[PDB]
Amino acid sequence: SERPFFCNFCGKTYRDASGLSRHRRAHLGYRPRSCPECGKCFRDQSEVNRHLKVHQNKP
DNA sequence: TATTGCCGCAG
DNA sequence: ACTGCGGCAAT
Ligand SMILES: [Ca+2]
Ligand SMILES: [Zn+2]
Ligand SMILES: [Zn+2]
Repeated sequence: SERPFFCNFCGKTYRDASGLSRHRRAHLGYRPRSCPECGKCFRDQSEVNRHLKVHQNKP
């Protein structure tokens, strides 16, 4: 139940370093991976990949 | 100590 | 529909 990782600007706590890494980068606006179709930026390639289905033609 | 893929939760 | 989020496992 321990959440020993925390943000130095707002104090939000995390179970492990990954949640903190992502949270810090979200404060920074660090979104280095982009959708090749529309240019929208995301934190990582997994998030880009999940976004791609926006560009399918809807049923 | 670090980063992301996968995954589920929630709005 | 779309995506912000974050725990876990792996690296
Ligand atoms: Ca969760
Ligand atoms: Zn914070
Ligand atoms: Zn796109």
